[PDB]
Amino acid sequence: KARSYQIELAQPAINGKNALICAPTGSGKTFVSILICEHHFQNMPAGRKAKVVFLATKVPVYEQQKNVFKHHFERQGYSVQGISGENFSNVSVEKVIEDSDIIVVTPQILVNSFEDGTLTSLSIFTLMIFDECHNTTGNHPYNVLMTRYLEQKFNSASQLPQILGLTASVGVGNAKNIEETIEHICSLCSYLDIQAISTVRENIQELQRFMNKPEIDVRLVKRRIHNPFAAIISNLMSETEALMRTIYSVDTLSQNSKKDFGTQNYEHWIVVTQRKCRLLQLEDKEEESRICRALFICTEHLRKYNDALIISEDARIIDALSYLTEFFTNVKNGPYTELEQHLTAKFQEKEPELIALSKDETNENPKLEELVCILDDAYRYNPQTRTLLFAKTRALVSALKKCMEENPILNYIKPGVLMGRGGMTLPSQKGVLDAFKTSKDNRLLIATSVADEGIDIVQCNLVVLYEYSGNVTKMIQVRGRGRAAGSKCILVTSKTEVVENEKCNRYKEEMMNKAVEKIQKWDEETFAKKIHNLQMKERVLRDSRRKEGQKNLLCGKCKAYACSTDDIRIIKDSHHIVLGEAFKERYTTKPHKKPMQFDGFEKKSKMYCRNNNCQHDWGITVKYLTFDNLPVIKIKSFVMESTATGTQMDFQKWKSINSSLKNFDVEEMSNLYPP
RNA sequence: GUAGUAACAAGAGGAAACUCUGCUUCUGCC
Ligand SMILES: *O[C@H]1[C@@H](O)[C@H](n2cnc3c(=O)[nH]c(N)nc32)O[C@@H]1COP(=O)(O)OP(=O)(O)OP(=O)(O)O
Ligand SMILES: [Cl-]
Ligand SMILES: [K+]
Ligand SMILES: [Mg+2]
Ligand SMILES: [Mg+2]
Ligand SMILES: [Mg+2]
Ligand SMILES: [Zn+2]
Repeated sequence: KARSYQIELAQPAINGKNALICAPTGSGKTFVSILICEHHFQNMPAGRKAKVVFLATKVPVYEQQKNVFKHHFERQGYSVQGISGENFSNVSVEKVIEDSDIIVVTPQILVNSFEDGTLTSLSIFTLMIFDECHNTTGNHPYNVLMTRYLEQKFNSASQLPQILGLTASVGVGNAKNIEETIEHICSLCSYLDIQAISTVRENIQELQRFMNKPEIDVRLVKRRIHNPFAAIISNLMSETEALMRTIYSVDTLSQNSKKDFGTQNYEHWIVVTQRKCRLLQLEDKEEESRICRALFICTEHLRKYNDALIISEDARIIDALSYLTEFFTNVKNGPYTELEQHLTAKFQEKEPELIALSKDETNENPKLEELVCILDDAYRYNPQTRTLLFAKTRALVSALKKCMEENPILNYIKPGVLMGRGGMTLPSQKGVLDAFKTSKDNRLLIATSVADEGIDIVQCNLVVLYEYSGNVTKMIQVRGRGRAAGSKCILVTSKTEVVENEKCNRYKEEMMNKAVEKIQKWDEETFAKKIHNLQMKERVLRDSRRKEGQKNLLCGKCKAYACSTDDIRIIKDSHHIVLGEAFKERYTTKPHKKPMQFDGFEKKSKMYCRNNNCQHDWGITVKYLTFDNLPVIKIKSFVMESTATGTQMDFQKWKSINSSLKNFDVEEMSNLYPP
């Protein structure tokens, strides 16, 4: 049965107005949407029947919500079906929509169906429900769909579906004051054609009985007093930069580094430098290859050292050292050219000293010490605690897992780890979460942002944000993982900037709530005028952007010639194969480590530059239709060279190239083989 | 193959308000 605040939240939409339902995670927004659906079904005009679509951004959420809708509505005689990437290829989308009263989807399913001409109008629906609707920005599938809706609205020749958006946070964007915050919220509202914002106003006491906002503890801790590990690695980085400058004057290509080793700024500098180094053009093409390859190696090595410094700041020296020894093992097992041998030798000269450091107990990381004390204190107090420990990077989560496995909390608590997909598969993710829910001693989950929201996780008594910073929306989401009476959320940092960020979040969240209240005081006319003027601005920008050559592909590492754009064919808008016997000379293959079928293709092999001194990954080979071992190239593996000007360019997406490429044609293909 | 007003920014335009830009970190999706 419905809580009073749920009935309250539904009211603006029960009248047929487009509504944005902003309420805390776990407050039952999906149930509110179900109330709205029930009213919708029962009050259609004569001659009409409803057709509802519920959109979710993540597969596990799609699965969760599909089950909820089936259970609620099938018993009332409604057909409820789901489509996601798991079954998209096994079904006809048009046919599922024809046969279903309610369809639950991931939004790309609908985008693909407009793209392929299966669907021609959103007037096929009477109600569209967007879960996590704050994701409606840019080229997100939600905004691709809403752009289509708004184009229909503008043409004013069709009945639009009602729109319902669900979110726990409208956010603040880059706003610094209430005026800017109102503007940000109205922008989000404009993209979804919202007509009213629905929050709990009358039944706040009831809401507060069900939803307890976690108690925050921001703890500022110290760095190590002395940092000999960082000194040794820093010196190796200085030496590597100097070596790089003897190979080629990198300053004529990208600016000189600030030598701010062990920072994200340095990481970014390396990456920008790598981008510039691969585009180096020389008249002597052999020299271009030699220099580009050498610079590729030097920058990769600098990156790994920088990574190790960052790991050492948050975890143990032995975790940083480990990361490096695993890298150097890979280096030894690869092309392992003379430059690679030299860099490896320079590391191995210092490795004894680094090992000795990694064992000295006076070198312990105080931040990690704080973390262990926090966890000890919590489990000692309440042995039934379940904790979610958030950390930013895969490398740090992996290090923390090792720490907590080797040194169990109170000598018995065991960690599980949740990361994003490669990586971990959705089945793997669910397995870890099942164990964390039920296990007697597995009471600690260490996770990246995969755990912020969406996927079902057991409620946690303790949420620890280990150097885990972000915006207002992220802090609202992570809070919702620790939703119970008695729950705590602790942020642990050695950075005064992170403390200040969290202070700003508190202020901004207050600003957001106030902005919403001010908007809610506007009458319908005022609100609609504001949203309309934003939509017309949007349109004028979109329309202006719409009205607004042959290349060789070169190996992105060694600059060897790969193929011509003339040789490429596009399969199903996405997959770029290369035709002809000539290309076969250019690459070599190894069996694919995860040979699987998707999109009608069977993966066979990985494809590499044939140069043993290079071995750069170029893509895969696949079986498709009547053809085996077709090479599928990935654009990020190559540099493009204009045959007209000789100029080299970097493309991270196929968009700007595809226009110039031919589509796959089964007849053309069939002719390239003996009869 | 692709997305994110996410992470971290850094830089460019502007008198300023503020606009544009990332392939890195992380996650999502087909
Ligand atoms: O350029 C890509 C693309 O054409 C296709 N491909 C690979 N992964 C995906 C995917 O998740 N979704 C879609 N639609 N298409 C995909 O193969 C080409 C080659 O890419 P990779 O070399 O990355 O292929 P894979 O992941 O199999 O190899 P690796 O990443 O293990 O090295
Ligand atoms: Cl909810
Ligand atoms: K070769
Ligand atoms: Mg309407
Ligand atoms: Mg930030
Ligand atoms: Mg891949
Ligand atoms: Zn190569």
